[PDB]
Amino acid sequence: GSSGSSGHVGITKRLKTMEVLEGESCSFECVLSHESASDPAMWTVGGKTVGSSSRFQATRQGRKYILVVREAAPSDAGEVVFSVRGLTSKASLIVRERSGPSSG
Repeated sequence: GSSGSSGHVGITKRLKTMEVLEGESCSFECVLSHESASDPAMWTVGGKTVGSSSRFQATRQGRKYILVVREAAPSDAGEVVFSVRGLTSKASLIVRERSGPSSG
């Protein structure tokens, strides 16, 4: 019949602000209108490339992505970005120095 598609794809769930305590683990969430399989996804936290790494394990679930961050530091805190097949997002990361008499 008729092959082809006009509908486009975009980010329906733009990143969000994530606040954590210096020395914690934060997992950002990002969903794309489509599975965006054609082209791979990238993860840039603070302003560097992490993608696949021991510390940063950017997992993938169907049409969703979960970037896990280990050993969260105050420096990294700044502005997160997520690019994919061209698209791009932005967010803010907060890291408050540890507190409390307790130890860990």
